[PDB]
Amino acid sequence: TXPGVTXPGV
Amino acid sequence: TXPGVTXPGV
DNA sequence: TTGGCGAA
DNA sequence: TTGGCGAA
Ligand code: NA
Ligand code: NA
Repeated sequence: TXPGVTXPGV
Repeated sequence: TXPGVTXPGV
């Protein structure tokens, strides 16, 4: 996720 | 780092 | 080398 | 499979 917590996605 | 941005370190 | 974050 | 986050 994120960042943070990529995306999702990407 | 962090998380985010572990530690460092660990 | 290790940390393992945080879903679609 | 991809994203590549962010130093000691
Ligand atoms: Na290294
Ligand atoms: Na998977």
